[PDB]
Amino acid sequence: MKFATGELYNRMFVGLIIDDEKIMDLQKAEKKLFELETIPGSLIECIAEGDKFVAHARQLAEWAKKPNDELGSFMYSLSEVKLHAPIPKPSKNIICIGKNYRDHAIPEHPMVFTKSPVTVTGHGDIVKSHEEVTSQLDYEGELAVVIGKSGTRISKEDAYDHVFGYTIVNDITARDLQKRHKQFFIGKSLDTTCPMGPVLVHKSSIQEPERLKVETRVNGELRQSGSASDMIFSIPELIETLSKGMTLEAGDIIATGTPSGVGKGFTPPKFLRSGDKIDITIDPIGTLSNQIG
Amino acid sequence: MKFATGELYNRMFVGLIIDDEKIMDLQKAEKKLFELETIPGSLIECIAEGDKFVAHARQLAEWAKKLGSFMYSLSEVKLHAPIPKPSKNIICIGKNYRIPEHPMVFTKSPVTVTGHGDIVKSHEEVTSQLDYEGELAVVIGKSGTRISKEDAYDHVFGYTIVNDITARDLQKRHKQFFIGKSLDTTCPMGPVLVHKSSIQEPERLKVETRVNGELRQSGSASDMIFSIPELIETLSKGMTLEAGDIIATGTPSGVGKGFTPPKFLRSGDKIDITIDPIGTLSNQIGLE
Ligand SMILES: [Mn+2]
Ligand SMILES: [Mn+2]
Repeated sequence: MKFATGELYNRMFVGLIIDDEKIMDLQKAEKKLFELETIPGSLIECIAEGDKFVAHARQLAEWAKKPNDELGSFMYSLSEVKLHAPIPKPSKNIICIGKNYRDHAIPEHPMVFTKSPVTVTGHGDIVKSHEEVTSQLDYEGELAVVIGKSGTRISKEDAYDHVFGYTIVNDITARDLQKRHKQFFIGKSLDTTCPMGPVLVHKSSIQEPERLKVETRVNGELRQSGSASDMIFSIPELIETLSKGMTLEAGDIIATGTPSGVGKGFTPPKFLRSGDKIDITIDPIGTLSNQIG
Repeated sequence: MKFATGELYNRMFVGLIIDDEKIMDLQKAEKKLFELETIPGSLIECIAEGDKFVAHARQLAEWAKKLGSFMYSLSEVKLHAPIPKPSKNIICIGKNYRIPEHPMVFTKSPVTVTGHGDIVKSHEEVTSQLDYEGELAVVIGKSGTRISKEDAYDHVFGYTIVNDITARDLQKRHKQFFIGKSLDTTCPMGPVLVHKSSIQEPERLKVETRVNGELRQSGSASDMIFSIPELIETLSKGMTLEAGDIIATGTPSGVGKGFTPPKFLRSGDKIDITIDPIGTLSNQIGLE
């Protein structure tokens, strides 16, 4: 159950990855197979429909396995399709956790800040180097959770009820602008500094998110490697705290923090330069790859 | 030129305050006077249309030559926040009155946003250190990046009032201000959005806050450490500002945390923030 926002011949569509060489255009698939048009035009709208959207999508996928002559019109090879961020335009800033792995800091309450929606970009998209502004761009591979069901004062016990699914984020950061403005917003909210994707995997496919593992490579070289079980604050705890006096809405994105291995962490620090390739891998979400322009 | 989001007979509409007891429903006024329907349903969408929307609005207002129908008494209309649902978090400046060399910048979630006359939740189980902050807010009317200070005002639509209500304990607890700044209903905004053509000298704007009638805050925009053009310049240095983006430009001294015994907000407290000629933003703290 891997959802995505794809683009093909100047149409943007909500897709479902089938086997990982094919993407189904859900609106067009619904139209041929069920002669219905109910599936909305964006993944955030779909997320708001909840479990029934996903059930509908499961059924479309199984009906697409049964033979018919018009596959080419709603089933496309991934090679031919540009993947945008699963949610190209969040309705609010991405909620980011700071220092949530033990050796990254090297915290009794979560440190929480945000990235502007203007940061959001997709798999394969160029990240601006922003050579005026900063010479301390840094990578941060993270597990992102997407809220699927609005709520406030959500307890830990039912936190996963409010989760839709998981994606990858690269929380790219200007380290000098962080220090300069004290609060992290400006250094966290440069244009194109939030690669997201390549897909949004529904939680029904990830029964054990504690066993999720994030891995970051820079120009092929492994930099980060952490496990979600090592998080200081678990996903349920973050949801409990975040929602204590605030409403979490369908489509809200929480970046749950980066492990150690960031560029600032090294003596000589390793900041990003033009041409650098960043690949972040979390199975079974896949790999989020971006290049510095 | 005072724009507003009003509610009447269960419908939300983009309005234009006429005298200051009447509000014109722009969509319905367009429909009667020109028999056209082009004006979008929200003020943020209207802002994105730019100068042409404002010109259109001027013309509708003068074409009040004899009303039903599309002209209503303010008495009859609920005023929401000019922009009920921002497309991103409200950009907030930290200490900008009184000594930083660079602006301290953070955000409030859109879920904070509420209107004139709306109840702010006390959030008694989360905090007992709710505090008020009266501020001048500037609304971007034309997107841009690397905006210079010289043409900063070209990217400004207009001005409103914000009350940047803050939980002071949650601020300290989470270091970064997001949590303590983004409790539900803690961003009263309005009562109107005055177009810049009606202000044009925002340096002379004066903010005043009263709590249960008692004057607490009183600052002038000329005393701001970082002026509006400078904030726009630095915010947009590597980042795109979009039409509809709201910048809260900081509060003067007089906040509740500032007093020995500190004065935090409790159930029943009335907060009135006045900036002429935008008017008065009034809210009450709700029950437990
Ligand atoms: Mn991070
Ligand atoms: Mn403030």
